[PDB]
Amino acid sequence: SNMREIAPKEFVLDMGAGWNLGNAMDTYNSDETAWGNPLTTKAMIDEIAKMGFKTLRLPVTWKFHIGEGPDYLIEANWLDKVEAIANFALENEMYVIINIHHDETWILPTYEKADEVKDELSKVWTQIANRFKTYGDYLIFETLNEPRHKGTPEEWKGGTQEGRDAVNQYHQVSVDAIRATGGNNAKRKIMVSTYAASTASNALNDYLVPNGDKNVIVSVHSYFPYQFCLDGTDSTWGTEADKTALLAELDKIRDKFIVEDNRAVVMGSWGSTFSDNPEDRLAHAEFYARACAERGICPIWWDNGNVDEFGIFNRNTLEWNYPEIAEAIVK
Amino acid sequence: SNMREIAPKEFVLDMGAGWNLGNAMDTYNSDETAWGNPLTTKAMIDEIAKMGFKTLRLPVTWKFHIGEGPDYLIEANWLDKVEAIANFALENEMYVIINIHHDETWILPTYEKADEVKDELSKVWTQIANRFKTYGDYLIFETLNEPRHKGTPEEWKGGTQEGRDAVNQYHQVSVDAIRATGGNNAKRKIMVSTYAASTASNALNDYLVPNGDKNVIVSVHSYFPYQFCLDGTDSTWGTEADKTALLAELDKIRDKFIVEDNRAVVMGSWGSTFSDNPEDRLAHAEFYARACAERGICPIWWDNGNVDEFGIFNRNTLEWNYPEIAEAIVK
Amino acid sequence: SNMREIAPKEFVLDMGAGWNLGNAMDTYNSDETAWGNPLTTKAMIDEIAKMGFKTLRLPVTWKFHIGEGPDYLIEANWLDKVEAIANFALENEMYVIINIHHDETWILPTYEKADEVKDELSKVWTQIANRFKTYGDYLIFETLNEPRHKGTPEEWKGGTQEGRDAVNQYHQVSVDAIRATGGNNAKRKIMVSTYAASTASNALNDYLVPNGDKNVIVSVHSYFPYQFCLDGTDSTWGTEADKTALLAELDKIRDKFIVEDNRAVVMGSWGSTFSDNPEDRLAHAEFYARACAERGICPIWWDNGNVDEFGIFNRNTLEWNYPEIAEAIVK
Ligand SMILES: OC[C@H]1O[C@@H](O[C@H]2[C@H](O)[C@@H](O)[C@H](O[C@H]3[C@H](O)[C@@H](O)[C@@H](O)O[C@@H]3CO)O[C@@H]2CO)[C@H](O)[C@@H](O)[C@@H]1O
Ligand SMILES: OC[C@H]1O[C@@H](O[C@H]2[C@H](O)[C@@H](O)[C@H](O[C@H]3[C@H](O)[C@@H](O)[C@@H](O)O[C@@H]3CO)O[C@@H]2CO)[C@H](O)[C@@H](O)[C@@H]1O
Ligand SMILES: OC[C@H]1O[C@@H](O[C@H]2[C@H](O)[C@@H](O)[C@H](O[C@H]3[C@H](O)[C@@H](O)[C@@H](O)O[C@@H]3CO)O[C@@H]2CO)[C@H](O)[C@@H](O)[C@@H]1O
Ligand SMILES: [Mg+2]
Ligand SMILES: [Mg+2]
Ligand SMILES: [Mg+2]
Repeated sequence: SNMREIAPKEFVLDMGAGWNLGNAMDTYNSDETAWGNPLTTKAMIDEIAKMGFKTLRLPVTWKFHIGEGPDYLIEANWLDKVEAIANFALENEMYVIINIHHDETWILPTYEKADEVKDELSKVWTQIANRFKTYGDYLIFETLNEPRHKGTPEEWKGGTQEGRDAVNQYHQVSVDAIRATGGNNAKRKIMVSTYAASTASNALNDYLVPNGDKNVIVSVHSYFPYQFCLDGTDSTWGTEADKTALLAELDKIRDKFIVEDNRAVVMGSWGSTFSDNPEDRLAHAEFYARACAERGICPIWWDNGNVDEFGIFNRNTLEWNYPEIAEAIVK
Repeated sequence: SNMREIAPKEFVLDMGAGWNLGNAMDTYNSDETAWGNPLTTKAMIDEIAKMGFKTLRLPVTWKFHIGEGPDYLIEANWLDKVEAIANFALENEMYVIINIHHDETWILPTYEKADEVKDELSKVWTQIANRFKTYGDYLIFETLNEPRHKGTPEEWKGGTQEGRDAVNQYHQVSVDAIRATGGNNAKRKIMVSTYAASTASNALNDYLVPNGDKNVIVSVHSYFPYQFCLDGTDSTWGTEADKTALLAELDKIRDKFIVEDNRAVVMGSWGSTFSDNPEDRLAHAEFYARACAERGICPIWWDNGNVDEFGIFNRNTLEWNYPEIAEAIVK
Repeated sequence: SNMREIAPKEFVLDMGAGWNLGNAMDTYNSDETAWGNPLTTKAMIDEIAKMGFKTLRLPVTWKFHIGEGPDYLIEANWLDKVEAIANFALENEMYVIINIHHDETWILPTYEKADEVKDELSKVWTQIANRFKTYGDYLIFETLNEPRHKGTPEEWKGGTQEGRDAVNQYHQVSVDAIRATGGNNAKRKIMVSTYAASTASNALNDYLVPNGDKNVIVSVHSYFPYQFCLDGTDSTWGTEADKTALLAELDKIRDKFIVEDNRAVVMGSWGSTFSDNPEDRLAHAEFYARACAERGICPIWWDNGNVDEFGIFNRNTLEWNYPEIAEAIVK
């Protein structure tokens, strides 16, 4: 229940390294087990903590448990599930990040939809914030995961000018709704993303922190380089050129947010999918996490529980599939 | 004239141990003999090489030999003197470091002065770099000795936030000016310092390598512990606590620059002033150099030519005043 | 249970020649018979003493009998087994060395693990030391067998710089824990190893005796030459080149520890695996032991109880499998 006097820069260093409980509560289905992961237990989270991860990101997709508007009431039972998992992490002395994840179907960033979306978001973030209001500063809110216009040609290229405008407004309404509930929520750290959590120059240039709020942290995701990390079109990593380009991606993030804007940055998702390339994945993970540490950025590995993809921890056995990667990330 | 394909960490190991030609071309007077040292000769430098030092640091104060703006022309004769001394060392197969030394009167790190300073520095480093363009990779440039705001309370405590920002900008302009002259200067190793070459946490945290340039080496100076080394308030050295603390100062340097940032480090100045304690000075020198060698740091002893202070070599007779200290440094 | 005034040099001469009770209490299994040796009896030890061995090395692996943190309690019954075997030897007028053996899984020499490891080691050595506090100076503690980072490329090549640093710290904590229990443990001889008990130049150079404690003896193991002794890739021994090189390995040990450092040295493990080469094994054993005796080094043969490997004594029948080797060692 305690709130410290701690600037975002120092707070993000104290966050250490993080791990995502991916494809669990973020699962796009009313049943959170539908994407192949079991109901999350304390024993799973205990292992994450023991490995040395200081932050748990707890992504949550709310769509299937929001009732009809005008109220848009969140099922109390669904909040109970989120709350229990959060406590598994807080008990382990970990930071916990709770977000709005695969909810883009009702978070459409167009001027036409803005008032409707703002209204629903406002009511939803009000209810999430109210439920977690008494918690201390180890609990962090992240307003929107990768807010964007699904299906459009600019979805993954920093959006349109209109897209970026509406996303800043959606963050505005979400931050205000959280702050307005008062208590610890007046001062709680809040992670605010760029459009789609993109690092493209256009997304960076139109980024706005709501109210210049001094307790807002920047959220970007950078699966760099995407050919290796996401597409599987490249399975090799480690040449000078690989290293130089990654450093240049992280320098662009530092120069803009940290140096020029005096903000802290959480890389709330990154990692590489498995492509029969364990040596390269390890080298990439070690290098990426070290480069983030050098720049004061908190790196949070994306784990979807599937060993053939992003899974480095076996949730069923509680053994690490790729403990080397884990050990490299938390160094 | 040759430039090898050689990473900084390996280059710094090859630098071995170094010795400073202090109070010579760095002398704050139009006459470089005014601080008690003679005009430097090849025979002096031969002895430095014969003793086993592999690196000569050739500090240079340029103030008395720079013309008025807007050109800020460096006297050609002064460049000739620097060049001759450099060749004394290169002929002995030693590395040689050329810098900008006691020039803080026109290198004021304030926002107010930044544009005037950047302009002059750019023009001055352009001229130094052009004169030495054809030299091979045994010749190293160090952009700024101990850049700082003289007189301020934070001068020797890592500066102000403003101080540190202006110093990073000054390094930026200097590195760019060197690189822009092309030739061997495209790939030559450059030593870039923290504010005042300080190892204080603040100076370490705000340090930026211009452009992430991969041929930049970190420069810090650590006269550790200062009470023994500089102030003469303590003349004893060798307890467990003395050793442990020195190891901890060097570990802080390694952990930040070498491990976390993947940079090489030249300790371009360190040593102890004479305080009627030859046994302690020797033990300190042996221990400090060994600890640097074990961490891959190049140690360069500060010698001001005065046997009652930092002088371990007699420049007049070409005999060593304290050969044991020299022999302990070179391993 | 008396403590003599006896310097390490004289103590090591009095230790004579030794034999290891290998693959017994050091066995990496909850059951100490799992590696093919029976429960050790006084009648076995009587034969070791009768043959002329003056020292018994009693290696002990503790892992399977240490309870959970934070106490890390050693099973009293396991200590009783160690104690009984020790007394078998003490009753025979022998020295006995008790160690920590195949316990590298919780003694990981990295900076990351150092605090966790130091804490456990401190508590474990405190309990071993307390159990044996009243014993006289015929009982010797050896802090760590072959401490190292298992699996790494430098495991058997003297470690990394980090490896060696962490091992010196582990020895520091272990020696301090023993000394702090007081009584006879203030003055008991303690054998302190290099990294992996290696004689590689890097392991030798970074070796530190905790506190310069004057009752610490050096522990190194040198299965020289390893091609003959360990790998079985060479089965011949006895040329002048074989002899000259072995003499040079032992001179390197003498020159560093005995002459330059004024320390005593126990070669706590050496020997040769059987390679269908009895005549050569004998010649090697005779020569190696004589060369150790001439240098004041105590040689202790490694015996794993398996006649096809290092076993020269039959523990089941109490007959010697290779009495010639034993006689050559103790001569
Ligand atoms: O296999 C089960 C299920 O997977 C669904 O795809 C998931 C991926 O498994 C998951 O890795 C990915 O995670 C992304 C995360 O949600 C984003 O925030 C961002 O960080 O990028 C991550 C990596 O792409 O999410 C997708 C869903 O978008 C399939 O869609 C589904 O068919 C399948 O059953
Ligand atoms: O006695 C000659 C002259 O000395 C000046 O002091 C010199 C010191 O002799 C010299 O040791 C010192 O060196 C410093 C070096 O320049 C710095 O880069 C850093 O490494 O610290 C060194 C040790 O302090 O420099 C000073 C000059 O600042 C006197 O100022 C002068 O009055 C006197 O005539
Ligand atoms: O007996 C079968 C059992 O043996 C295990 O290997 C043992 C060797 O038998 C033993 O000789 C060897 O001894 C080493 C000693 O422990 C070290 O301190 C050092 O002095 O080197 C000695 C020579 O190697 O230890 C090994 C274990 O590390 C097998 O591992 C096991 O699979 C098998 O069942
Ligand atoms: Mg590739
Ligand atoms: Mg002192
Ligand atoms: Mg042979």
